[PDB]
Amino acid sequence: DRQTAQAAGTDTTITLNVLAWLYAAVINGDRWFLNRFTTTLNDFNLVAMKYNYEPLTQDHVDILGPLSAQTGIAVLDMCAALKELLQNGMNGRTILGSTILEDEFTPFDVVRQCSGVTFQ
Repeated sequence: DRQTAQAAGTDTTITLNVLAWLYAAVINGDRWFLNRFTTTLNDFNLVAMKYNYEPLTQDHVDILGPLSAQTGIAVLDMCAALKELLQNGMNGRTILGSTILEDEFTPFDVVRQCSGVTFQ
């Protein structure tokens, strides 16, 4: 079954937005899943695509740039954190009090969410 998802020109998880939502958790005060490794961009993609995700790129990396800068976590480190959550499926710990990997937040939206009386 599946393997080659996204044949519908659609259907893939927005990998960018899951990484943004992980940064949103770090911002909010919920960083337990963070790691010390910096996985390869393409090796990350090879894991990610197995779970119905889009391939990440240098362009996607650049869009996370502000969040990465704000938190001090490189995108390749956030990739490695996300690799753990893929392999474990979240394991049972929540992130942002949610029980699933959410993808509804673009990096810019998470940036904007920082405007809680500071700006940025």
